[PDB]
Amino acid sequence: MKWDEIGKNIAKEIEKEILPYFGRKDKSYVVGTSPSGDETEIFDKISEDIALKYLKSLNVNIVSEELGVIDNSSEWTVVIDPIDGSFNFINGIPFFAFCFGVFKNNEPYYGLTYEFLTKSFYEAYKGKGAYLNGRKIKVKDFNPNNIVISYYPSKKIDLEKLRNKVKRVRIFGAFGLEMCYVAKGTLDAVFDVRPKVRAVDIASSYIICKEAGALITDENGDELKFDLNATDRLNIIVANSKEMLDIILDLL
Amino acid sequence: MKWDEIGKNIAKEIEKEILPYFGRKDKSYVVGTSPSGDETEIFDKISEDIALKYLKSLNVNIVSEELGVIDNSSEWTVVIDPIDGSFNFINGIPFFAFCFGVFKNNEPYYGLTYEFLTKSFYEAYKGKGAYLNGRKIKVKDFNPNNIVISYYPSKKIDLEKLRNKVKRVRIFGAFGLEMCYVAKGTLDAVFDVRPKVRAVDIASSYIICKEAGALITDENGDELKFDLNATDRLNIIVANSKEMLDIILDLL
Ligand SMILES: O=P([O-])([O-])O[C@@H]1[C@H](O)[C@H](O)[C@@H](O)[C@H](O)[C@H]1O
Ligand SMILES: O=P([O-])([O-])O[C@@H]1[C@H](O)[C@H](O)[C@@H](O)[C@H](O)[C@H]1O
Ligand SMILES: [Ca+2]
Ligand SMILES: [Ca+2]
Ligand SMILES: [Ca+2]
Ligand SMILES: [Ca+2]
Repeated sequence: MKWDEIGKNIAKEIEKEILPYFGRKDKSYVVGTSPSGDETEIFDKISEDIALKYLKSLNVNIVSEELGVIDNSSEWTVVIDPIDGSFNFINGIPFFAFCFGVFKNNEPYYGLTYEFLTKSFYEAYKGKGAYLNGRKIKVKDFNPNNIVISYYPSKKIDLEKLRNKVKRVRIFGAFGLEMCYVAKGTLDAVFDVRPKVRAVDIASSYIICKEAGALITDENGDELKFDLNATDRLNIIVANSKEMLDIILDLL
Repeated sequence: MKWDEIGKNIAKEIEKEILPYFGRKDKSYVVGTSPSGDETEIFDKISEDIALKYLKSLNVNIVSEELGVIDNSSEWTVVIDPIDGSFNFINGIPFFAFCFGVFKNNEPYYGLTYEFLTKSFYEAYKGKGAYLNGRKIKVKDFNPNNIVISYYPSKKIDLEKLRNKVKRVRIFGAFGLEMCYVAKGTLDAVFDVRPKVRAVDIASSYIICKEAGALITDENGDELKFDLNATDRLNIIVANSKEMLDIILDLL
């Protein structure tokens, strides 16, 4: 079947199985450490294994957080984060999402980011446009008297310059999903020059943001490029306009 | 009918109606100017009117965000924000909350804070302890290597030093519900020294937070005392521990 039908499949199965853990630290506990020297909790495992209970059957290349890279030679590669923003999850902050990115020869083909709590499918086939539960969605027109943003800054930033230059701040702690908010028009931009994000966090939303009219760029301003691997953090900037990108490039 | 029942009952009813406007920024218009001077959107009005219908036949005083003060000269005072987090709400950001606090003799008696999309009832009867959906909650144990905070700084705070002390940041744009985030033990603290919150924003969660064992102070670190008006904003520091408070006072 088609990719959106497979992504949404896995999405909704992870959903039923991991939502009762939502906010219930009493029930979760560490179960391993990820190759990235990170702690894996029981709900991450459960959610990754489900996804893998499906994806292995497709004989493609799966690429995930707590598991690194499984090469099968395919022209196809699934980049997944079964749960983006697990801290929030385990702690009852309602901002997490399933991230599933389909690549055909390392070029974007299909992207899906599912926001469990609000039952929202954000998807885009490469070249086909960006949708939110069947409706097109677009980066919002720039208004410098109405900048709303979310950022992940380094020591290298003048935060007050920033705070001065924008109007609102939101900082949700799930990069993948924040990218989708740039895509749907809520945010003027999100970024992380404090290099922590990785391909498993931005792949699926990459595609979606691009088709949304977004300007995805690196530290410097040229189009962002990335390798598919569970390792490698990367600076990223996801603004809705040349102007917006400026202001942000204007501080780092 | 018990105070907590009135509160819960108005919650579920506002829910019915306003949820359809969630993120549907294409479905709402501005009917006027809350006495102060901000946009009163249609859903603001609707949710308020549903509250006042139940309250009117009670003959208690009412402090409301979009209507200020109604004095029926009763010893009972009900302070409400039908929706805390408008912006998020109509921009489809799932962080907003119904606020309902009951005071007797201008002393805390009961607080409800309803997190709609989570269907989380936060509440405390004054002196009886704070609950979340029936489970007793209590602030987070202090750990200096694991500070998680939310803040709204004045144009004076050392954001640099500030960020250098804490381990995670989140800023959600809903003081009322953010307050219960300390109450329930997710954040070490939230504060607003950019004098913006009003009574309507913190009454219900003031109570809940106190019963959760939080410290609630003003800039000087002196015990917060506030008057029940829908006017004049206040500096507030809700924290989980003295140490947390101090760190926040140092950069104040
Ligand atoms: O780890 P996770 O909770 O699955 O996802 C986290 C989010 O993408 C967050 O935005 C980023 O700053 C962290 O580095 C990630 O770890
Ligand atoms: O307007 P509203 O969304 O009902 O309430 C807002 C929230 O309490 C927010 O935390 C505060 O920073 C704003 O100043 C308030 O106006
Ligand atoms: Ca994850
Ligand atoms: Ca992640
Ligand atoms: Ca309000
Ligand atoms: Ca408010």
